[PDB]
Amino acid sequence: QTSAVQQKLAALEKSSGGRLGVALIDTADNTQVLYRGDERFPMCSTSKVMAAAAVLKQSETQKQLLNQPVEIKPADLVNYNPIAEKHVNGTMTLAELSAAALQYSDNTAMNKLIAQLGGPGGVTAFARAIGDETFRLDRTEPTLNTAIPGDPRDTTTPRAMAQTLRQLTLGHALGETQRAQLVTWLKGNTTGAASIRAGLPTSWTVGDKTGSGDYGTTNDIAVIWPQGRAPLVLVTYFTQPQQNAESRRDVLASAARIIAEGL
Ligand SMILES: O=C(Nc1cccc(-c2nn[nH]n2)c1)c1cc(C(F)(F)F)cc2[nH]cnc12
Ligand SMILES: O=C(Nc1cccc(-c2nn[nH]n2)c1)c1cc(C(F)(F)F)cc2[nH]cnc12
Repeated sequence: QTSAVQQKLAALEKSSGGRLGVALIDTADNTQVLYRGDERFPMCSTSKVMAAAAVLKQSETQKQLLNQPVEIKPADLVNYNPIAEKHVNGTMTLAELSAAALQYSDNTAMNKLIAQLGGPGGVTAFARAIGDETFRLDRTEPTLNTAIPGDPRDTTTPRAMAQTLRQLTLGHALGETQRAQLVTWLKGNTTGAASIRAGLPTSWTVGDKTGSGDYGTTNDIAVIWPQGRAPLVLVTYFTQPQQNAESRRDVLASAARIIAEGL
C-alpha cells in the first residue's frame, strides 16, 4: 500500500529532484512509517552516533575509559576540526572526543573514535552486536562522505538506522548511564536547528545528529519527545544526482513536518 503520508513524501521528493529516505518509529505504539525505508543511503556524519555509542559500550567495562587521553598531532587534523585543532600537540579525552564528534560534528574527533574501535570495521562490529545487520562503516573521515550513488560503502537504510537509534537512546543496547550520556550529547547538538527540528512544533524536544557530503547529501537522525506523546525516532536521508549539488536541510524539515502532520 501507499499511505497519505507516503504520497506527500513522494511529492516532496519529486519537487526536490533528489532521493529521499524516511523512517519513523512511534513509541506510542511501535508503529513505523517508511519512505524508501529499505534503500541504502550514505550516512555521512550520522555515522558518528554509532562510533560514539560503540565507545560508550566499551566504557561499560572500563570506568576510566572516557577519561583516557588521546594525542592529537598536527597530522591528525583533517577537513573540519573546530574542537580538535585547539588541542593539537595536546590531548583530548574520549568523552571530549565523543562530545566534539556529536555536538560539533568534528571529523578529527570521529577519527579518534574509529581508531579506538580498531578501524571502521570495529564500528560495524558494534552495530552487528546490537542487532543492526545493515549498517556498514568502511572508511575514515573525510572520505566516508564521498556519497557516490550506487556505492555501498558507508551506507545504511532508514529502517535500520531508526531501529538502532531507538535501541541506543530509548532501549537497552547501552547501559543506563551510557544511554543517558548519549541522550545528553544528542540533546546538546549545535548543528540541528535547520533540519528535522525545523519541521516540528517548537514545544517538542529534539536530540539529533546531522550529516552532509558530496552529491548534496543532507541527513539527520533524531530522537524526539513530543508535547503530550511518547518519544519518536525519525531518520531523514537525502541525496542528489549531481556531485556538486547544494545541501538541502529544508527538505529534511519538510519531511519531518509531513511526518508530524500524519501522526
Ligand atoms: O562543515 C560542513 N561541511 C564541510 C566540511 C568540510 C569540508 C566540506 C567539503 N569538502 N568538499 N566540499 N565540501 C564540507 C557542514 C555542512 C553543512 C551543510 F549545510 F549541511 F552542508 C552543515 C554543517 N553543520 C556543521 N558543519 C556543516
Ligand atoms: O567531510 C565532509 N563534510 C562534513 C564534514 C564535517 C561535518 C559535516 C556535517 N555535519 N553535519 N552536517 N554536515 C560534513 C565532506 C567530505 C567530502 C569528501 F570528499 F568525501 F572528503 C566531500 C564533501 N562534500 C560535502 N561535504 C563533504
